[PDB]
Amino acid sequence: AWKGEVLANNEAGQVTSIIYNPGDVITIVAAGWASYGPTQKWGPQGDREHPDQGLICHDAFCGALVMKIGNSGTIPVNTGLFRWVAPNNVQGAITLIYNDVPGTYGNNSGSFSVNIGKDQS
Ligand SMILES: *C(=O)c1ccc(O[C@@H]2O[C@H](CO)[C@H](O)[C@H](O)[C@H]2O)cc1
Ligand SMILES: [Ca+2]
Repeated sequence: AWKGEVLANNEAGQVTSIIYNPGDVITIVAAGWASYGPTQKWGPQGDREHPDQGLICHDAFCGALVMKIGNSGTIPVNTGLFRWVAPNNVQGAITLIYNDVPGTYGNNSGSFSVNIGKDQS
């Protein structure tokens, strides 16, 4: 399993040790407070009131936790995933990323502590 932090200001994303393979079932639990600029802090679900103006993931609110599996598109993680299975032809290292607009990560603060584990299958 993997346990670590994902800094909101980390545009490249946090690479984990989790290699998602075909047929894998995974569980992710994320917690913490982070910001995409404002003094206020939000959770892994981001800011439900903030409009999407170029986010790396259009399927989640700004300030939410997302991930990539291999060289796939951004996938919503939010508070986490319970016994989750990836789409077909999706595989590779899991990279956790703070959902924000490309090139704006500079003024982000906080982070998310995240737990990733593979489930029995
Ligand atoms: C509108 O209510 C509003 C717009 C922007 C904002 O902060 C910026 O949000 C950007 C993402 O949309 C980007 O992350 C900037 O760096 C932030 O300063 C708050 C509220
Ligand atoms: Ca920002």
